[PDB]
Amino acid sequence: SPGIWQLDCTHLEGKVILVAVHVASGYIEAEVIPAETGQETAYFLLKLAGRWPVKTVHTDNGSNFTSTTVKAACWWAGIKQEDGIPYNPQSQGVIESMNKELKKIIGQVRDQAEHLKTAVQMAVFIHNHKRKGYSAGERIVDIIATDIQ
Amino acid sequence: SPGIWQLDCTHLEGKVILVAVHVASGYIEAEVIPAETGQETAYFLLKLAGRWPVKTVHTDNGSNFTSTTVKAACWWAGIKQEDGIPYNPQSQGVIESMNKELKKIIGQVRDQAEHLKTAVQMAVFIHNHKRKGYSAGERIVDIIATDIQ
Ligand SMILES: COc1ccc(CNC(=O)c2ccccc2CN(C)Cc2ccc3c(c2C(=O)O)OC[C@H](CCC(=O)O)O3)cc1
Ligand SMILES: COc1ccc(CNC(=O)c2ccccc2CN(C)Cc2ccc3c(c2C(=O)O)OC[C@H](CCC(=O)O)O3)cc1
Ligand SMILES: [Cl-]
Repeated sequence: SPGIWQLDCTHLEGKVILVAVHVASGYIEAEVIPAETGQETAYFLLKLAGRWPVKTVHTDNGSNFTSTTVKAACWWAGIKQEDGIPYNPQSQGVIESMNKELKKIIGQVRDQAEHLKTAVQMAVFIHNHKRKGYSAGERIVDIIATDIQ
Repeated sequence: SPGIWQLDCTHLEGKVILVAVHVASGYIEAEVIPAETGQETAYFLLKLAGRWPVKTVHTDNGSNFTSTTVKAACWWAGIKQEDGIPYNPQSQGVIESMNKELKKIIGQVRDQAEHLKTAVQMAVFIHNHKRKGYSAGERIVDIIATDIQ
């Protein structure tokens, strides 16, 4: 579970926000892309896996699971690519809630930047630093450090 | 110590590679940009600080130290913006060596992608996972986790 991430794609302002959630901590990375292609998704995962020890990614949809470019990225980065079937129905609700939370934060910062990508990164910052009391950022580091040790 | 980062800018293929190094661990994040403007640098720092607990950034040059956009991002993200004067002359050699290491890795992967940005992210991955025996990625997590506890 320290190495398990879940992809999530949401929409805003006619653009796509691609999110990777670290399941055990709720920590996230996100980017704005024009559309969710296999190439965009592959590049995003390459970035993520160079930054955190990504063992497994539950893809966000069947097209990214199928994509040979995505599978090639997962091969490259040593990632086990898996489906995102919510065998635990709670997975669904957690992601849905996270998307609503993220959109709320983006609205709260939206006027502090011209470009959506800027607001999304501000939203990533606020989400990861929010104490719920540890933050998601604190949680992911402790989880992973415990695993190293 | 756990919160201190150093910016570093290097060039390849007529493009700019912007790097942030976590001083204590040698862990890096990097991006390819067309040119190193205050705005690009500001956006890069906002991204970094949403992802790791960035307390202090030593800027890579005087233009980024001066830039009001960069100062505004550091204000936004709660980052202490500092100069990058190598009061310890070893700082300067470490960065030069890091740039040469990264360019070497980029050369080793260059034929595995059309776009330089892809090769740079592959280089980030290889650099952070390389056991020197712990990796830079292991070290940053352990350093920050020790600080949390
Ligand atoms: C990480 O994924 C992979 C990493 C490595 C491989 C194995 N190598 C090859 O198959 C290969 C080799 C040589 C030339 C072209 C290719 C095929 N390419 C398509 C690889 C590629 C993918 C995503 C990208 C790329 C590029 C690129 O060639 O640079 O460029 C930037 C965009 C940016 C996001 C966007 O613009 O959508 O993401 C496959 C996937
Ligand atoms: C992160 O730094 C800051 C974040 C926030 C502030 C306070 N808010 C404002 O001053 C503000 C408010 C409203 C409209 C425009 C602005 C002024 N902007 C210039 C802010 C901005 C900076 C860098 C960017 C931006 C944008 C943007 O407006 O979205 O957009 C993407 C590019 C991507 C990199 C590149 O393309 O160079 O980086 C300052 C710096
Ligand atoms: Cl954080």
